[PDB]
Parts: sequence; structure tokens; C-alpha cells
Amino acid sequence: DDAVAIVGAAGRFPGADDLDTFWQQLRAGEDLIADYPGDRFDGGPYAEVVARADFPKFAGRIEGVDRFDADFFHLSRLEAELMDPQHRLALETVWAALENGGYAPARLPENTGVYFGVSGSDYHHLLNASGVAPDGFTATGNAHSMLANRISYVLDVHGPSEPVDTACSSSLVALHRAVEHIRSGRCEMAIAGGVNLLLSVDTFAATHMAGMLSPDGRCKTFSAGADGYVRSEGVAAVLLKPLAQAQRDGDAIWGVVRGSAENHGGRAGSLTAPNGKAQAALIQDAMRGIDPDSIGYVEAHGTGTGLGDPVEVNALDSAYRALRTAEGGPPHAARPCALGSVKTNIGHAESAAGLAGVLKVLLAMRHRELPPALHCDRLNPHLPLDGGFEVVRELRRWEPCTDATGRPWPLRAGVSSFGFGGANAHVVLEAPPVPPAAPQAIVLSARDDDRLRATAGRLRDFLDRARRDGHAPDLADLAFTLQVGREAMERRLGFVVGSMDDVLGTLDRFFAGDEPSGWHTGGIRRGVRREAEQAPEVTRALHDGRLDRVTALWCDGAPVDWQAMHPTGERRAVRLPAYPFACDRYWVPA
Amino acid sequence: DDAVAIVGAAGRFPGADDLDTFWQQLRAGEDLIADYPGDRFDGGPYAEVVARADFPKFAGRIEGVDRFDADFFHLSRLEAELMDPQHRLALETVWAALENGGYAPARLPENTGVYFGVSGSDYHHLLNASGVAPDGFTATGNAHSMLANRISYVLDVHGPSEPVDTACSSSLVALHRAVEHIRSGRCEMAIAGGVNLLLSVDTFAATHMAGMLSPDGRCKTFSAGADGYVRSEGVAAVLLKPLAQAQRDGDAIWGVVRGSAENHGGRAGSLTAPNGKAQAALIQDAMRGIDPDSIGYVEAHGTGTGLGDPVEVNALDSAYRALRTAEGGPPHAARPCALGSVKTNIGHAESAAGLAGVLKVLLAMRHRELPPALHCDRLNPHLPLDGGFEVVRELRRWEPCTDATGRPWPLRAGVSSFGFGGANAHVVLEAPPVPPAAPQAIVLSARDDDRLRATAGRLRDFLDRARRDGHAPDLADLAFTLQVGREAMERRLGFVVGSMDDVLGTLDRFFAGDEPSGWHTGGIRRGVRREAEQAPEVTRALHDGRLDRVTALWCDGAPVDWQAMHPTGERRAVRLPAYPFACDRYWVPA
Ligand SMILES: [Cl-]
Ligand SMILES: [Cl-]
Repeated sequence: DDAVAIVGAAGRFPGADDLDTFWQQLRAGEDLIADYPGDRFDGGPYAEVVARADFPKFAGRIEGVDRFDADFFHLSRLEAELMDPQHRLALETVWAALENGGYAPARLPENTGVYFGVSGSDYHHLLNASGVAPDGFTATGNAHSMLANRISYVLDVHGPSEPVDTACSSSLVALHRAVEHIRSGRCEMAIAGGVNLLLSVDTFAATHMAGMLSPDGRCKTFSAGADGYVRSEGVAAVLLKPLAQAQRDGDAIWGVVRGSAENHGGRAGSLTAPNGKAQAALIQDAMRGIDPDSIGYVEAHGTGTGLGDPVEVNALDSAYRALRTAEGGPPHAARPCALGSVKTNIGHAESAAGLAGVLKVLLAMRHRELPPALHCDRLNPHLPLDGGFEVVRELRRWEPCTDATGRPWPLRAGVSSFGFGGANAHVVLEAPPVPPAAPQAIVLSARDDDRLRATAGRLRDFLDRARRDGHAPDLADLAFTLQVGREAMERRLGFVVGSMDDVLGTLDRFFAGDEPSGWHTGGIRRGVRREAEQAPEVTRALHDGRLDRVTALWCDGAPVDWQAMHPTGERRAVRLPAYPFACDRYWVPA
Repeated sequence: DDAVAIVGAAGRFPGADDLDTFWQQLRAGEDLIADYPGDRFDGGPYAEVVARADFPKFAGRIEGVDRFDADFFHLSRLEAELMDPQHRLALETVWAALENGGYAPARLPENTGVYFGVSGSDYHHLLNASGVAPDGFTATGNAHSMLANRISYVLDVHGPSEPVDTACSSSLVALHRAVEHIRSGRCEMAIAGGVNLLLSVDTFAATHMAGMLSPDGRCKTFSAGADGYVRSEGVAAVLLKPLAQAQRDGDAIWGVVRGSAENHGGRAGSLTAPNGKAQAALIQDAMRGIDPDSIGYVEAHGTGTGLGDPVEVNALDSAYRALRTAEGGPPHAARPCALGSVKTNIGHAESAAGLAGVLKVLLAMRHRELPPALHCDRLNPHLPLDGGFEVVRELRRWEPCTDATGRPWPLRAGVSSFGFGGANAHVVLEAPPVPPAAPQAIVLSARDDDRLRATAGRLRDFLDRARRDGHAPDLADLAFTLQVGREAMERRLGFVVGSMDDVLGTLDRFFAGDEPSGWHTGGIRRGVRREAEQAPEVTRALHDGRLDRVTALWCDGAPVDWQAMHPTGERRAVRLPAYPFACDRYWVPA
């Protein structure tokens, strides 16, 4: 009887390795398209297999695509080297989202679903073209099913585990499928994600022949000179949970999914032609119950193809128009709804394209701002003259829509995503609800001591830029999140504070490599126990109020039941930095 | 408030090109595993790329994998040559199921969903290994999304269109996803299918290294000497519709889906190890509400791996045992439930494996018989001694289970399917309900005149073996199905009968190539109009009762509204032979 909260998020896109960087770039009107391939293939001969190919040499690229923390997931160098980098970045980003939402694997319900969009097997082609004989790891390393299932394996969850391949709309359909299963009760929480990586020539060449790649490698969405798109890399995941449940548990909500629909184009004239009447039917379906005067922004699919862009925008107009009419509202809108597309910034990330859209909107919601569209100085002549939709070409404050009586809705927005095979999805998002109005144990951990210093360092840094700006987390909330929002790993750090410069000071000294002065250090090595167990000594150490002893016990491996301590109603989760995954290189073997 | 009917079906498996042949072979205890590759690659050099590889050289193969009617779907030889044979056989088999269920595309609701399981891109590897430069058709011809979307494009439907990749369980999950969407109202009818074709070395070699292929290439499921499995080709589709709606419309029901569940293994010890406690949880989930004393047969996943088989069977025991207990029934079963696996006949068809299971069961239901399991003379020592489940090693009549009072349930059965990544689905099927207790227009059509003679011929043949056995269709029902269950194509035949030797005689003379004597001939060539239109002349020709004139008008292209004629309550659909697709060869280009 309620909607689905987005409670955690992560992404890597051209130029940005985290969502905070991404948003910064969108806001500045940064164009992040670069050259293809770059140093990607320079190790072997495949480098000029690329140079000989026909297509326009551009892409939005992720830096460090060959990098992966294989020890984190306990993998052979060999198992990792034959593993599609798409699976590798999926793992890391999914983990990142989990942490950002404040979820250690053991906090997840056992029926957590996993729906991850993915389209290409570029790497597997790359292996073959390099002469790499088959191994048992190759099959595992390259089946799309494994992308999803390996995640469910890593997290020990038992909800449905599916790759989604609807081409260019895969990740939006993911989000939709996850929402279905949450609304239906099959899942209590779910992970929806998408990934796309450009690791071979095959699709580049083919798309070019199709006449779909623009000669200057830009997605000039809405422009008059739109003439194709440019492929991009990207990876994203979001953690999902029923809104009501998420409010009681004090999760940090990014946004709410109010509506959501998918459909297929049917016979559209050609296999890969856009179908406006289907795109309309879709939106009306997702906007069922929602007031269209209530939508403030639409993140359009917006490939920047000369045909696709006006079709989409006319279909959108046609749909909101149909919607207004149904409820007795006047034929034309009260004011122009804003319109845009992240593809002008980062290009067309295909399987990851949908969620790039979603995250842009959620970020815009956070900062109550709409970023500029790019290459869009001269608008397209086939966009509607009727003034129903405005393209945002100018960084503006995002003011809320407002009712007839004058009531203001929460910020709302639509996102579209259309596969080149005719599979379409559309999501309607809403801004998160306003959250309503003692010594603590600080607990860190990583795999290596090196990674522990790393975690502590980045925590120090984040914590004080959040005081030089006053956005400091509440202490018990910070401690709460480090306790339950993090997997307790092999190497452990722990200590006890009463204030937060107590925190910041203790971190600065550990990083600088001092011998302990009131902090503790511990270790171990070698399923997921979601059961609540607590060591007999810890149980009565807590009885006394000797926090520090608990902390030091926890470091040499004493099981603790952290959620037992806090008022089960009170605590709220906090967005801290994610794990500093090692930058080990795993590429094609020799 | 009801279950989902299976209203149409088709399949191609090792040795059998239709379901009637399939069943025949299962009943006889035929082992259809052959050698790999065969003449498949003999055209080029890839033939001894295979010979040099390591794996045991066996597979269940489909004959005529390079064959396809590309003109039927209006395709370039070039577009078809770069098109994954998996997409090609999908198209043809989906079409076959549609016809078998008595559905022309125009009889489908516009929100028909399409969920098709598929795992490998073997062909795309084959193209690259042959040196085939990329084309725009390659990308389209090999993306998994296209497999599904091209079908929605061909049928002009707008429900969700998805490939499903959960590895070895893909097609069972398909069936499950389609059922979800029917039960939820998103779809009014849906198509679930699966396909698997062995067109490259890559997966063969890899699986072998994994130690999963048996040295003698047989799935010796339940045997004591089970030591691996053998890969198989296969393609299947089923048409789905809400039971109630299907009864009012008098569709020919294959079976009912009573329950259905999917889940994932989570952490099972290794990525590809079976997880009994998950397999149990799954079954209990799907069997929710169903009485386990009510199940007569289980088509087990049954790979014939030494470990997997007992695990599955113990998990099954553990589950039914848990079920019985919940309702106050005695600890042990009233009588042993039968157990089996089509994999002993046809091997392990991977993505198509699930539906092979389903269709076997539906066929067994039709004929009220259970076929023998194979290579199973000496049972596995880790199967339960408790007598809960019996392996059928002997062709037996399938007698119904029966209540305590003595009431007999309809025949019921369970089917399992477990992906090697940990994604599991389980379906519970139930036998179809017992169907309760004038001149007609006979109408045929094909693309070519050659294909028309073909259709007429096979119709003659089927119709009289169905009288030499007395299984003749009712005439108006036969005519009804040819009218509305068939796409009206380019070349047309029509005539009017009062009896069925009138039918059989008129077909015999047309086939033999006589000049017409009371039959008509017509043609045309060059979206799907689900609208009911009817030419002004036809409208009043019907007013008169001049059937023949309608028939002859319909041949030169006069639109007819056939469902307007019949009592909209009365008519029932009939299983006739499907379209005789041309056997044109489309393989790797030079
Ligand atoms: Cl812990
Ligand atoms: Cl017609």
C-alpha cells in the first residue's frame, strides 16, 4: 500500500568515479566525451584492430576499467583475468551502493532480489581475438547470468537474481522489475543496477554501418544538428526498499518511485525505429494516478538522433495532454515542464543509460537544481511549438510545482529509456520525505592493514569537510552506521569517543602511524550469519558500560549484536565514503 | 482469481521436429544423443577447430539448424546469414505454438508479453572465428534482446519483451515471469519460450575443464554411475492465458499452472554447487496451497551429476515432508510419488531444458502415461531409503492421486530447473479441465503456391489419420480454426463443404494439381490490423448465405470478419499442423 524508496546509490561514469563528482560535472556543463580507445589495448595487438575499423573514434570512458580488487572477493588472478570487467565493476559498485545506503550484507533480508542490466559480451570477443584458449573461468566469467548470480552469491541473498537485456533500456527495466517484486512482496529489499563497457570493435563498427553514430561523437540531444549518438561506459546500482518500512528504519532516502511502466513498440515501421504512440501509451501507464501538473522535469531518453528526439518529445506532449484531459483539467499546461538529458554530458551509456538518468534526477533533487543541456544552442525545428516543455540550457534553481489552491507538491520527475529493439520503460520519481526532528563505539575494518589506513584516512577527510561546511553527521548515527552498515572484515580498528573531534583526532593519529593511545587494533582471516549472536563476555561488558573493552574484543573477533544496543526506533543511517578497493590490474592473459 | 492455462505449444528437440514425435520417443525409451559436431561445420575450417578441442564429443542435436524461412519474415539472405540460428528457430517455433493454440497474430491481445530464455552467443563467436567482418546485421542478429524484441515486432504486440538468462533454468523462469504478469493483469496473454543451440567450441571446452561433462556423453540421472552431463540443443514455446478466460473462449488447453516460484541459492559453498536448503525453500514456496499428496510426478532437474541428483531428491523429500506436516498430515507419504527426467532421453538442453521438462509432462498428461528413465538400472546410493519417491524405469499408466474420502484430483506434477549459477525455478502443473459436451467455409493460405500445396497436403494427411483413428475434428471447429487461427497470407485457397469427405476430397484434388472444380484460388503480396473490418460486398454476401462467394472474395483480398459469423460462445479451437516453413540454408558467409 505504498511506494518504493531508493535507499542507497552508487555510480561510475565518464570522468566521475562517484556520484558526488558526477553531480559536480553535470552542474558545470562539463562534456566528458573523450577518444576511443586510449591506452586500453596498448599492451597487445588489438590496439590497431581498432585503428583499422570505420566508426567515429569517440566514447565516454570510465578510467581504470582494468582495475579490480580480486582479493576482496577472493579470486585467482586467473579467474579475475578471464572475468568480464563488466562483472568486476558491477560487484564493486553494488558494494558501494550497499555501503552508501548503510547496509552490510548481513543487514539485508534473505529474500533480496538482484536485477542488473547488461548487454554486451565485448570482453569475451576480446579474449578470443587475443588467442586466449578457453578455461572453466571464461564461461563463468562471461555469462550474463553470472553477473547477477555472483552478486547474490557474494551477498548470500535468495530473491530472484536476473540479468536484464532490453538493450538501451536495460537498467531502467531493472529498476522496474525490482519495484514490481517489492510491491508484490516477493522481495523485502532489492538491488537494481546496470553496466556497460566498451571493450571491443564489433558493436562500434556495426552501429556505424547502421548510421547511428554521430561524426563528431556527441549526443547533441534536442539540437537542430542532431545526427547520431556516441557510445559511453557507465556502471550504477541502487538499493530499494518499501517507503514505509524505510521511514521506520530511518534509512537515508534518495527518492521515491511513484510510478513505473514498461512495454514494447510492436510493429513500428522498422525493427529499430521509434514508435511515438507506444512511447505515449507507456508514459500514461506509468503516470497512472499521478497528476501531470505535478511533474517538474523529464529526463528524456534523448539519444540525439535526428528522428528520435522530436518523436519522444511529441509523444511526451501527447501523453501529458491525454492525461490532463482525463481529469477535466484545461487543455494546455499551467506552466512549461523542464526537459533534459544527461547523454549530452556523458554520451549514451546504453545498458547503464537508464540509471544514469535516474541518478542525475535524484542528484538534482538533493541540490534542488537543474543542470544545463549541451550542444543545444539551436533547438530542433520539430519540437512542439505549443510551449508544453522547455529544454534547460541554463543552470537553474529547481522550484517545486504547485496546486490550484497553492499547495506545493514534492519535486517530481519522469525518466524515459528506450531500447533500440523497441523495449521501453519509464519511471516517475518523487523527492524524499522530510525526515522528522552518550559515549559511542567507533568501529572500522578492511582486508589489509594498508586498506585500513586507507579507510581511516578517507573517513577523516570526509568528516571534516563536513564540518568546515557544517554538514556533520550526528555522532551516534555515524557510529551506528559504521557498526551495522559495514561488513566486519579481517583487519579491525576500534575506539570510543564522546565527541567528534575525539573522533577526528583519533583518526589523524592512526593514519599518521602513531602507536596506539586509546585505540585498539585487531585481525583475523578466512557464509553470511544474519543471526544475532553475541559473545558471553561482550554481553556483560556492555552490562557494565565498558565500551572500550567491547571494542577491543570485537577487534580480535568477538561477535557483537550492535542493533541490540540502540533504541530500535531512534537511529538514522548516514552516507559515508565507501571501501577503497585496491587498484590491481586484471586484463587479457598472455 | 484463477490460474494460467497453457493454450498452445511447440518444440524441436534432439531427434524430434514436433511435439508428437518427441512424445513418441520418450514413450519408447529412445536415447537421442548423437555425435558432435557432424556435418554442421564441414563447409569451412572451423570443423577441426572442434576436433582439436578436449571435451567428450557428444550432444543432443537438432537436425536442420542452418535452415530457416527468411522470406516468411521478409529478410535479406545477408540479414539472415548473420542472424543467430537461435533467433531463427525461436521465430519459427513461436509461430508454430501460436498456430497450435489456434492464434493468428491478429487474434492476440495487443498487450501480449514475450519472455524467452536464451544463454549463449555461440554463433557470434563462430562468425568472428570465420573472419566475418562486422555488419549492422550482426549486432541485431546476435543481441539477446533481439531474440525477444524481434518476436514482439513480428507479432505487433506491446507487452513486456524480454530475453531471460538464468543459465540452465532460463526457460522455466520465463514461464514463471509470464505467469506473474498474467496473474497481475499486465498481460492478457503471453509467450514463454527457450532456445539453446551448440554452435561453438568455447562452452564445450570450458564445461569440460569444470569437470561437468560425462565421458560417455549421457545424462545418467539417478544412476549410481552418474558422472556428468551432456549438452543438448532444443527450442520450445508455450502460449499462456488466464484459465477462466481460456475456458469461455474454448481454447484447447494443454495444462494449468497451479503454482510457480523462483529464488536464488545465495552462498552455497561454491558458485556452482547445488544448495539443497534453497531448493527446498523454493518448492515449498511454489507448492503453497497445493496438497503434496496431490502430486503424482516430478520432472526433476536431473543433470546426472554425481552430486546434484541426490541433493535435489533429498531436498524434494525434505520439502514435501515439511509440507505434509504443516497441515496435520501423517509424517510419511500415503504412496510413493513418481520421479523422472527427460535429460536421460535428450540430454541437458540448458536454456531450453526447463520447457522440455514442462512439455514432457503435458504430453504425459495427454496420454495418461509415464515414460521410462534411462541408464538407470542401478540406482544412486544416496537417494532416500524412506520410499517417498520412485524413479519410473518402466513405461506405466499414469493413474490419478486420490484423497482420503476417495476423491480423485486431476493429474498434477512438479517441474524443477536449476541454473548453474544458483538461480532456481519450480513449476506445479495440473491437467486440463474436461471440456463440456451447417455449411462451413474452408480457408487456407501460404506465401508461395508451393507452400500452399504443402499446407493443403499436410492437412489432408493429418485429417484422415484422425479418422482412421476416429479423432476427427468437428467440422465447424476445424473451419473456425483455419479462419481465425491462421494469418491470412499472400497466396490463398478457399472452398465450401457440408461434410468432411467433402473436405478431404477437395484437398486431394488440389494437391494432385487438378484445375479447380468447386474450389477457388487467389493472391496478393506486400502492421497487424486487430480491428474488425469487413468489405461491403462480403457483408451482404453473408446476408444471402452465399458462402462460396465470400470464400472467392477473400481469395483476391476481401477483408472478412470471421468471428462475427459464429456464435461467440460456441466454437472451440483445434490442433492442426503448423506452417511448412521452407528449408533454405543460411550459414556463415564467405
Ligand atoms: Cl559484528
Ligand atoms: Cl481475414
